[PDB]
Amino acid sequence: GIDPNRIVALEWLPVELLLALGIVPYGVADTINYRLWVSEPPLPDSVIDVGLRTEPNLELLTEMKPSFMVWSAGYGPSPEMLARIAPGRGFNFSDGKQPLAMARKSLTEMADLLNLQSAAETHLAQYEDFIRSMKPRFVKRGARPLLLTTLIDPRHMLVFGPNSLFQEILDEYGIPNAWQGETNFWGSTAVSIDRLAAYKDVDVLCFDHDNSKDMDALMATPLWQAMPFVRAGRFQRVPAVWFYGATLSAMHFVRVLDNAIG
Repeated sequence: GIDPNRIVALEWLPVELLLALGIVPYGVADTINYRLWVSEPPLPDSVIDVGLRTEPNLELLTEMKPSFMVWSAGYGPSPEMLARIAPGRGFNFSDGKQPLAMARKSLTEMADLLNLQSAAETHLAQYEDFIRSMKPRFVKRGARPLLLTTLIDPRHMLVFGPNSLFQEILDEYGIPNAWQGETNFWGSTAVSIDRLAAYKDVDVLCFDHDNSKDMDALMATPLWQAMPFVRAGRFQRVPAVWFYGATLSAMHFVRVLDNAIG
């Protein structure tokens, strides 16, 4: 990916890989929603918005002449088509089981392409040290399971399972994941609100994403007010954290997790 000042990121996973290595993306797809869902690593104003991750402005990309383009494997435009625009590389979010293990491989992969091998090691070290250092902030709690969720719309809640980005973190902190049901490759699944009522005694965190009107609707239903974990006083709304990112999203999760139940 030769010129490090002309890299265009078409998905938020590799944006995060670039930022962790100190690169300032030349262009990034959907900067508007990035602010609502990822929020962290804010993107400098210089960054050029190249459209939706699913329908990027191909005209713009062509005019921009990126030195390299990065995206997420299995997501968005055809990689065969993108490769026709400029040199590029697709990155894997997971192997279907451990997203963070993949995140560490992707970071190394990206760094080798950009010859930032040292920057990647320093970061990976900062990452592993941070996760370990926070461990004692969750020694107090027991084995009460934790349910990680986010509201898609009043009728569907996403729940993050065993193969989600957050699992390795929960595992390291000795926090059982309340969700042991099915999940997609990305580590989540959408469930109707009633399915959440099955969780009598658990702590629940719900990541916000500028959806107060939606949350308001949900919390106004008799079902939500009847929710056992709600009445138990175990429900908490927390700030947005990208669930399909890498090491930066993982550390962002720990800070949010800390503030919520640390």
